[PDB]
Amino acid sequence: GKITLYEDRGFQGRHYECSSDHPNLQPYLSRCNSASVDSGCWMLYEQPNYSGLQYFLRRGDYADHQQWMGLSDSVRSCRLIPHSGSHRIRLYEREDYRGQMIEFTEDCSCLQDRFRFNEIHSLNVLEGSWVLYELSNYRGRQYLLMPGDYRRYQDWGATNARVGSLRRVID
Repeated sequence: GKITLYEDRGFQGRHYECSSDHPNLQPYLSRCNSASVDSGCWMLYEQPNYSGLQYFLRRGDYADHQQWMGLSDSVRSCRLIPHSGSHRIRLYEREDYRGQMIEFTEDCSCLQDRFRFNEIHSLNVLEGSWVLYELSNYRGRQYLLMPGDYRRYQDWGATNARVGSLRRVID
């Protein structure tokens, strides 16, 4: 994978090139207002060491931070998400994998149209990486999910159990 981050809009300003995870961009970029993804699925993080607001980027060109749904021009770490050959996620009504349960292998622009709950209280990522979104149509806060058990919403770094849409990390 390969991404180029720019301090300014329209691929202008001081830039830096990443080919792997960087936990600390601070010495290199003071801000980030545009990015070009040559290859790979990337998660950008507001704070260093893969914390704070998260943003999913794919192959493509982002001329301003609003095109990756960025609330600000703050990018201080970035993650190259591993390839997954396949994708499967179970979502549960209640914590500790209890209550109603639905299993997705494909993207969902509106969870409430298939699973009539505004909140997901646990989920099991059986295959591949996913991005959860707070709102429908891939909007609101983003949360990267690696294969794993997630017994409560805190386990995927959210401050609430609200979930409106989710998408496979695929290029």
